[PDB]
Amino acid sequence: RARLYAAFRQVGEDLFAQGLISATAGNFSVRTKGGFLITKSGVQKARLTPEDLLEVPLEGPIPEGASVESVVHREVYRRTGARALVHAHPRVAVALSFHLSRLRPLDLEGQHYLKEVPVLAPKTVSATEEAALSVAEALREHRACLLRGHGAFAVGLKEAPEEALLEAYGLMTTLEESAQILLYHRLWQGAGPA
Amino acid sequence: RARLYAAFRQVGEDLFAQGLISATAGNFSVRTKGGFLITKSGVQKARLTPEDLLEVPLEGPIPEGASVESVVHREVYRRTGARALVHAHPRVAVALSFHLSRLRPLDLEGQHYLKEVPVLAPKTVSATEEAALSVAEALREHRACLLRGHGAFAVGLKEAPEEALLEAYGLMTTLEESAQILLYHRLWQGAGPAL
Amino acid sequence: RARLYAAFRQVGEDLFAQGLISATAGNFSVRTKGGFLITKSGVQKARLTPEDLLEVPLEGPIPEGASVESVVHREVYRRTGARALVHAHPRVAVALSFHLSRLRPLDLEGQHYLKEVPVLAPKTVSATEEAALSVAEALREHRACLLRGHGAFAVGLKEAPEEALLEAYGLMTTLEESAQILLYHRLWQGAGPAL
Amino acid sequence: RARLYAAFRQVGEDLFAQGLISATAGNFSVRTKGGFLITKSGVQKARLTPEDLLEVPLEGPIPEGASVESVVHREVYRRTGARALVHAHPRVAVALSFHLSRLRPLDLEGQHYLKEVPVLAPKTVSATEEAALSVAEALREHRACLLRGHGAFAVGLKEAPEEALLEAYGLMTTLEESAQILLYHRLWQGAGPA
Amino acid sequence: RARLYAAFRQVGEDLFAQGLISATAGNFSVRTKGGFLITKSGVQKARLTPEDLLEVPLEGPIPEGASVESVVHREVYRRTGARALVHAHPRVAVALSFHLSRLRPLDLEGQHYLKEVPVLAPKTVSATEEAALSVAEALREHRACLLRGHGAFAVGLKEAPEEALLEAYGLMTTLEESAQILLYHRLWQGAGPAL
Amino acid sequence: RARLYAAFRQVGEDLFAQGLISATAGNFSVRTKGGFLITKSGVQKARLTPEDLLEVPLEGPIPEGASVESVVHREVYRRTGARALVHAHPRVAVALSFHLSRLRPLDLEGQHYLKEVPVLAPKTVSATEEAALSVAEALREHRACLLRGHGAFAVGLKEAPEEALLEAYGLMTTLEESAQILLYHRLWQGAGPAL
Amino acid sequence: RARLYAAFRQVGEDLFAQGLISATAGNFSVRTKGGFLITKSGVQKARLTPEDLLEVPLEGPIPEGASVESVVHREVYRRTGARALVHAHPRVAVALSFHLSRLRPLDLEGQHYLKEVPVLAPKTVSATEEAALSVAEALREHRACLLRGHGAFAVGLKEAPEEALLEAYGLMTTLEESAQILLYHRLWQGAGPA
Amino acid sequence: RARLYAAFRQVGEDLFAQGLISATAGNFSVRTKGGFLITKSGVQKARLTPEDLLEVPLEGPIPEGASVESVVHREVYRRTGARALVHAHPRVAVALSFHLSRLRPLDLEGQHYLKEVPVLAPKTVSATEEAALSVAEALREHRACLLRGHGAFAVGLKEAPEEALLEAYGLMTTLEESAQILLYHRLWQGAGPA
Ligand SMILES: [Cl-]
Ligand SMILES: [Cl-]
Ligand SMILES: [Cl-]
Ligand SMILES: [Cl-]
Ligand SMILES: [Cl-]
Ligand SMILES: [Cl-]
Ligand SMILES: [Cl-]
Ligand SMILES: [Cl-]
Ligand SMILES: [Cl-]
Ligand SMILES: [Cl-]
Ligand SMILES: [Cl-]
Ligand SMILES: [Cl-]
Ligand SMILES: [Cl-]
Repeated sequence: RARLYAAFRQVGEDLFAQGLISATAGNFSVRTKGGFLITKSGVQKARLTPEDLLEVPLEGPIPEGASVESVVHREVYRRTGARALVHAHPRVAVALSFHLSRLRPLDLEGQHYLKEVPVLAPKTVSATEEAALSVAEALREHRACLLRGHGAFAVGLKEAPEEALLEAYGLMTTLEESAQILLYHRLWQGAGPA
Repeated sequence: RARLYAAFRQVGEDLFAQGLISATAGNFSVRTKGGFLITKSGVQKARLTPEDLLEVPLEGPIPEGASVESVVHREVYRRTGARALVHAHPRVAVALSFHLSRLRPLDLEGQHYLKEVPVLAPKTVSATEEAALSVAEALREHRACLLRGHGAFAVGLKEAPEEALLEAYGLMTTLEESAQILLYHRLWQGAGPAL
Repeated sequence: RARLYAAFRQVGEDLFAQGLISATAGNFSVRTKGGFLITKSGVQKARLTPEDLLEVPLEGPIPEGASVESVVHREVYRRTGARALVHAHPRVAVALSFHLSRLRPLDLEGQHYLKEVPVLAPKTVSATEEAALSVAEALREHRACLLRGHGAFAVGLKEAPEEALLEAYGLMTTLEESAQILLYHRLWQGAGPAL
Repeated sequence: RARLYAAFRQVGEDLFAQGLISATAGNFSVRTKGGFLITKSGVQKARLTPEDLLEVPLEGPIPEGASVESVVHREVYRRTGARALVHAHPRVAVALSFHLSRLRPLDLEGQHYLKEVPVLAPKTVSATEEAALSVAEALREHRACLLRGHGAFAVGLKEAPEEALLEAYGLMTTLEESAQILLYHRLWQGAGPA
Repeated sequence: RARLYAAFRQVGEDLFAQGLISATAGNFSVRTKGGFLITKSGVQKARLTPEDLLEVPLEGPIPEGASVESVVHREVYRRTGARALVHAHPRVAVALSFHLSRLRPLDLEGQHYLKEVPVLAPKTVSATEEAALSVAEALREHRACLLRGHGAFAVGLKEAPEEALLEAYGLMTTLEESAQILLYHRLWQGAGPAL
Repeated sequence: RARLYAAFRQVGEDLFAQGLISATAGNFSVRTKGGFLITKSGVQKARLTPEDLLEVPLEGPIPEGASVESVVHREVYRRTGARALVHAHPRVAVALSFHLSRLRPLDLEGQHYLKEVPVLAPKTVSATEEAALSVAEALREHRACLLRGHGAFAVGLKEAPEEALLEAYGLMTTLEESAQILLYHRLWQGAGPAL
Repeated sequence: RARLYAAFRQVGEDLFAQGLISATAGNFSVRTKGGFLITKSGVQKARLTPEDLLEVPLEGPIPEGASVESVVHREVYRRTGARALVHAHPRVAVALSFHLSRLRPLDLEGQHYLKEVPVLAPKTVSATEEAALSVAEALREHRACLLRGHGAFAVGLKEAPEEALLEAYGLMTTLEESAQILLYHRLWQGAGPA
Repeated sequence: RARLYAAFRQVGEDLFAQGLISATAGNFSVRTKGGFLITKSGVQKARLTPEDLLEVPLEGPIPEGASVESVVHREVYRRTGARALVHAHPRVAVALSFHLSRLRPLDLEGQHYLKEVPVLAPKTVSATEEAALSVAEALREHRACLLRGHGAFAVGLKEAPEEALLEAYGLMTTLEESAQILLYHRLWQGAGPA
């Protein structure tokens, strides 16, 4: 438990530090024996405490106080073999999500780890079964996905929960980095010839 | 769920019994909060089991194993207020589809529930966005439509999914009954005068 | 009650199986001490349940939920000695109804049980006192009648309600069989000579 | 029990006094835990004794000695939420029943409490399942109803049986009063101009 | 007994399902040591119960409640070696009976099992010794026959009563299938040429 | 075994219900390691029991009691890669078989699954090596074929025997549906113009 | 038992004395609680002993030694309310059976007790289910019946077995007497005018 | 057991001595209470020991070490009333099997005991359910059968296992003898006239 809480605390701290989340935006979880452990709603992710996490069953009503995206996390664990999930709001990737149907990284790291990131535009993108189903089906075949104008989800598959969470965290940072590289590459080209 | 499963099971059994479908022909679905629930590809609809149905999102990858016509169902739900959809192969209606641009029932039930059934004749009519787009646009203004040489689609609009499905099923049976009445009416007339 | 329910259940299952009704088409009733017991509106007759039937008085408000044709059944019971009534939609008979003023069976069974089936063509034929009055007056002299483009009504006269209902059901099946025989007889003749 | 018997005695006395019943005509009841308590057949309603009342179940054979209209009362309790029922023979209302399909009061009291009174003309109007079904269905939507050439039924809905009975009694007196007002209004008009 | 009852039950269910009988139309029997076992009058053959069958002697009073066609069955057993008899009302075959003096199948199954089906046109065709005698004499040389405008009779000859009944039932279904094939063949030809 | 038996049972029940077979008409089989499993002669296919099936080797004596068409099934398995075979008697398709040298579906399902159905007209068509050889050679290039005046054969190719059988069954139903559509299309056209 | 045996002995003695049976021809029985008691096969009916009678159940194999017509008696008890049955061979009635489809007595006794006697001609007339069914159905509506060229059956309906047997015996003697009267009447007429 | 082993040893010795088998070719068995006792795979049949035999059930997996043709023997016992089975490789009969669809002996012994020997040519002729079904169905109507290019099977029907085995052995030797006679008869004729 101590180490696992540490992984959550670390991911929250690093996501905030890199500008992938701020304030209360974003949420993350890991698959547990009973279901999944997720961050509570409205808490400061960059400064998490053990009491800021709650276990949610894959079946039944969602405990009050859980992240509003719990319905989405639950569906992903139900339909995929995900071991951890990170939801964040990569700014550049989100901006690019209005312009692309899929994000294809130009860089090696992104091509290797993400391959291609689909951009989903369901009527509702947050805290709905609609959003949940769309995200869950996309992550059945992709490690990450973008919700147009909202944010992104990244999946961890490693056996150890702490490692799966750090894995999902890494994919999320790789996504924003790939989005930034795509933007810089395009702006440089657009500013030429020169 | 059990009740909704029952509705799918019953619709499949009844369509089969009435000769509107056989083997793995046809498919049906209902709108859900997540998107829509539809019959899987290649299953015997007259003998459906819960595992024979799957949910498909309106946005995102269409799950593997879903009905080959899922693209059409999805588009109908995207563009219309349909709460349920039934795709079947009413034999007489399909035969008449080669000869009409629209089917206008002679019987009261058909005139009341269907009014007029347009016949669409796109390049492709199955698993294609051609059919998908044409069918969806058509169902925005009509409760049912015919795809020349393929089959027909009927929509249910009631709030309860099971009721919407039964409503769609009812329109499909009304369609084939109206087509048969049209055929019988024409053949009787064609075989006369007979004093 | 169970036995009478059984009769309603069986009549619905058999009419459906024979293609005389589908979905929520048609309705049937039996005369009771209080008035009459009839199928509710919008139920699947091929799969009736006891809660799907309700009693209606000959005098007073027609209970909500009762068959939309209850006005017609009520009038028939008011004006005739009918003990049971079946309203169905025999497809071939309905197709022929547009072409005949009366259907005269060629087969012995039809000539014996039906004799002659008048075709009524009122402005309205469903849930209307038009149909109600015409149908009731017609059934005062005939065991069955056809409503042009809508369907047909057949009456049962036996004392036991379940037997009256089965009798009515039998006349309805005899009617569609006689209509089909008429059609087949005409089409065979029309396709000849063929030496 | 004492108070309830008092309500029955009072209603019988007041109905007789006002000429709504005489001799053995009429009958009344209240819904009870076991079914309903009704006046026995052929007794003098204006001078009831506790032994003149009997409880009848909503299911099964009707106890011998019960009012001949018990079958009607039973059906009303079965099909409606009636808590009490009064059957009487308002003379003017009955006379008007041959001429109207429905009685619509001109007076405020009648319009407010009765609204409109349907006139029913089933083949049989007394002690039959036919009469019972007709009356029961009418009282599902109306507080009172007239049986052409026979009499009228009025329903009480209050929780307390004594109060429901006094309520049904009041509606019955309101019906005859409204019928009398309709008659007087018509006769005055018919006798003019003058 | 149970097994024989089963055969009667199954024959009734299958004839009904195939549209060869409905309500109380038709009847069937098997030869027994005492005479023959036949369906009672007015029962729903598609839903037979053991109490719905009764034994009739070849000589003596025909028990009350026995099928109205018992006179015909009795005569067939008296004059032929029939081990079972099925009387049904194949609709297309009956329609063709008004137009043919004999029905000659075009299909192999029909040519093999039926060969030729004579059409009898007596003054009376039901419950009459007219029909009784004509039918019996006809079945002495043919496995099945048609009574113009009434129905048809098919005989079973196997030793086991249940097998004889199933054999008779099979010939009856073969007869209507052959009649339908004849009709379809003629209508297709009649609607041409169509280049 | 139970599952495979189920598939045979279901195929028989469904073919019967759809009017493609009746009594003891038709037969079906699946390829096995030893040769093939087929329905016995004279059994009611709509009501099959495990004891109603028997295995036949491709080389050696055909067991007594095996379907009379076993010679044909055997030859098909010998000469083709068929994994299952269904022989039925689709009435409209058989009627059309007298008029066509090949049946070409107008409907999409038929064009996709059948493409073209050749009509074979050998001297003999049942239990004969004539039919056996012609049918087998035909099924080497087509998924189904018609034997003029007899019936039709449809092949299943999937690896799982139960799936191959259901596939064959599906092609058989598609064949009769395509034949009916052809007939209806022609009769409607033939009865016109009708302004 | 003693009295009942007496009835059997008496009927056998009187049937023989009157020439309705001789030797071992004929047989008779009475309905018993367990089934029926019938004469054994091949015994001298005119000189019966208690050991010459055996009880047969209405269900199951027929005891060996029972009359060959037991199958017929059994069917009659099964299908009719017969309480006793007598099978005999009235000579004149049998002779007339070749010429008539039914025997209608000219005499009062015969018309009253027999009314009309049907003549049955099933392929087999003795010891077969065929004969049994024919006889049983005829006796459902008639008190006696003739089997062409074989003999006749007569039914007793009285409650007491001894009385039912004497009743069947009386009907049998009435049948032969009526047949004799019919013959004498015809011969006298045929020999005239004179 | 001793005597039965003796029968197996003897049959192996005599089959080898007469050239019907050599090395490890061939196999034989007898029906037992539990199933059948057959020679193990790859053993020297001409020099069998009790440990060279194993019992195989008619149901379930085939014990490892059993003859590769056990599947065939099993099917024969399942489908026929065979009490013993001998599989051998009669050289002349095998040579003739490429030329005939059936072997019909010219000699009395062969005609009497074999009558006619069908030649089977299934795609696979050894250790397959295909071979098993073909052989089993042929032996339902014949005492022996030839598998084109492979060898032959002969059935014993006697009650005693030892006798049934010696019976199958005799039929096998009769088959090769009949094949040799057919060959010699043909060669003599072909070498003439002379
Ligand atoms: Cl939601
Ligand atoms: Cl910038
Ligand atoms: Cl820029
Ligand atoms: Cl036509
Ligand atoms: Cl009553
Ligand atoms: Cl006054
Ligand atoms: Cl006045
Ligand atoms: Cl017998
Ligand atoms: Cl004399
Ligand atoms: Cl004389
Ligand atoms: Cl294998
Ligand atoms: Cl040599
Ligand atoms: Cl040589």
